[PDB]
Amino acid sequence: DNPLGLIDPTTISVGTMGDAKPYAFTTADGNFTGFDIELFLNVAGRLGFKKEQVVFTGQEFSALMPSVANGRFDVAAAAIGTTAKRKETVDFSDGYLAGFLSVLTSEAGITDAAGLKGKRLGVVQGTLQEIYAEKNFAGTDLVKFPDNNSAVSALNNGTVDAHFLDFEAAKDYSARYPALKIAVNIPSFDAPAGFVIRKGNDALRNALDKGLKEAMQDGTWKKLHEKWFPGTPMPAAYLPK
Ligand SMILES: NC(=O)CC[C@H](NC[C@@]1(O)OC[C@@H](O)[C@@H](O)[C@@H]1O)C(=O)O
Repeated sequence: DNPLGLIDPTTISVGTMGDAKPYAFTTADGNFTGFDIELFLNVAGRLGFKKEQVVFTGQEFSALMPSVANGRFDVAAAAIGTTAKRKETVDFSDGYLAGFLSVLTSEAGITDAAGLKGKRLGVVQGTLQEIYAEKNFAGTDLVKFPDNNSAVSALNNGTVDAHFLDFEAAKDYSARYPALKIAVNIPSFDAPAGFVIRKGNDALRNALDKGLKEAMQDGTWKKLHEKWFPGTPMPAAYLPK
């Protein structure tokens, strides 16, 4: 009666974020939107779940995987990079996005990674950016923030020199706050975004993988990517055939 092993067989409960625009964010009415959200919804329709049967709940990034592991949500979707470390806690669907980690700075700020020595760099707790910075930015003071909004506020108030976040979100903040610019782009192609599910929920993982493959094959993935990330390169792996 519950082949997908959901908390409630009538609905899919998804954990996401309100401040990861354009991957996942809320409209002014509060409804979730963004690339990951519209992609998940299109995948869910293929699983037999209409938009009205999918509930989105925003949390701080660090709460998402533990919330899935503890059975608070059926899935998490928020540009969650697939890593061996994370696979110890949750299971992942096939990948659906591979891009860059970006250092966002002010108008007269840092111009390269070496320029980060002796600087204050914002990072969101639990992100791949925090891991990358601790491994490759020795000598940079890392300032932990619960979300991007608080970190960008600190950057704008001059209390951090830069913020480390996902490329598309850095690009969006650079448009909202025109003085801000992307100083450094770090590849993160080895940690493609995947939907996160409870370890062992093979039925749901298999179903999301099938829907993702179908969405990529019929050009839905491409359409959503062109809508939400205009100008960003799309790899053949996620495009038709
Ligand atoms: N919502 C967030 O804050 C996510 C931050 C960060 N995302 C990295 C990533 O998955 O973002 C989408 C793609 O660019 C991936 O290559 C990348 O590893 C992470 O997973 O930790």
